[PDB]
This record gives sequence, structure tokens and C-alpha cells, in this order.
Amino acid sequence: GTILIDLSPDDKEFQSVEEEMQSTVREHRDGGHAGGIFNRYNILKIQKVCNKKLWERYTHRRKEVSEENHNHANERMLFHGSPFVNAIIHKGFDERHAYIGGMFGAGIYFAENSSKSNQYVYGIGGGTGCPVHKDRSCYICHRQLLFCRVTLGKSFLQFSAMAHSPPGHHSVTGRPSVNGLALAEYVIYRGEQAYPEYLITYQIMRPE
Ligand SMILES: Cc1cc(=O)[nH]c2cc(-c3ccc(C(=O)O)cc3Cl)ccc12
Ligand SMILES: [Zn+2]
Repeated sequence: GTILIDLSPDDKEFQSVEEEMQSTVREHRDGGHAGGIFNRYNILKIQKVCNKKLWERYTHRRKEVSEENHNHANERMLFHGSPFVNAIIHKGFDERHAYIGGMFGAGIYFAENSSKSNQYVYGIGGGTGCPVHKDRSCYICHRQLLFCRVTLGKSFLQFSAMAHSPPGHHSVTGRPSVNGLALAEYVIYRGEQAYPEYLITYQIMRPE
């Protein structure tokens, strides 16, 4: 029962979501290997993802976390890129989407930097790039990211040199320690702690 509603570029909701995507682009230490070389995106569309069942599943978990955490869900809006984006908007996040080899544990990963999530749209490491051209820096093919509502609850703070959550925690916060430009990443262990609120379709832009 998911329906996608197109936002008009003239709508303030479109404009705030586009500004979060654009303003959280950073340079990556791979020189663009995984996600391509760019400083900004061309946003083609932003759709609101509406699924009553998935939304209730998310608010039900959010109330349980918030009750375990002095009435504080610690809810954030974060990006998630994956080849499974079509399945996530219809069926929700789940364990099948956990990153088994993730540095901060086997869970589902979200990013503050949209350009970190862009690195994963075509798979771990950028996979083989776009399906059409096999190009991880393709400027033609349309990519998609989710901008998601995520319940962190009590988050374990892991400093990083760039399964279940640690006992008594509802998530993990991956704090960069070496690149003072990198924003945080977060990992959750139950799919019902994230709701894919917006589906953003875009291209990366070749720098001038
Ligand atoms: C760090 C991070 C940020 C993000 O926005 N998205 C991701 C997605 C995956 C991921 C996990 C499993 C698989 C697969 O089973 O094939 C694929 C991917 Cl892309 C892993 C990590 C991230
Ligand atoms: Zn392509």
C-alpha cells in the first residue's frame, strides 16, 4: 500500500529536502571512486513515500524506544542509499538490508552526508556503477536516495579513525575522528526504527 506523492519544486518541503541533500555533500577520501566526482546534484524529483502500515510500524517502535529512553526517541532525518531502495519503500527496512561487514556492526546504515549515501546507491563500494554504463561516476543515469526518519534512542558512541545494538543501546553513532569534515553515520539493528519518508531522484553533476 505504498503511494508516492510528487512534491512541487515550488513547495517549501521540496526546497528544504533539496537543501539538506546539497549542503551535506563533502569530498571523499576515495577521490570519487565509489560515488563519482561531483560537488552538487541535479535534483530531478522528490516524492513523499506514504504507507500507513509502515508508518504505524515505525511509530510503534518509536514509542517503545522513547519509553525506554526518558521519553526521548532521539529521532533524526538521515540519508540511505542502496540498490534495494525500491524494495524498501514498499516493504520497509529489514535485516536483509544489514551491512554484515560494516565497521560499526552488522546493522542498517544511515548517513548525515548525502554524498556518503551516494557511494552506496550502486552497491557496497559503488558496486560496478550504473547498470547502463557500469560507471560509478555516471552523470547521465538517474540515481535515487532515501531521506529517512530514524529513531536512534540511546545511541552508543563509537569513535572511528576515518546483530544486536550494544547492551542498553538502541543504535550506534559512528563518529569520524580523522576527517573533521566527515559527518556522522548511524546504525540501527531493527528495521522498524527507520521510515523512508522521501525518495529523491537525482544525477550527480560533473564539476566545472
Ligand atoms: C554506510 C552506508 C550508508 C548508506 O546510505 N547506505 C549503505 C548501504 C549498504 C549496503 C548493505 C548491503 C548491501 C547488499 O546486500 O548488497 C548493499 C548496500 Cl549498498 C551498506 C552501507 C551503507
Ligand atoms: Zn549510466
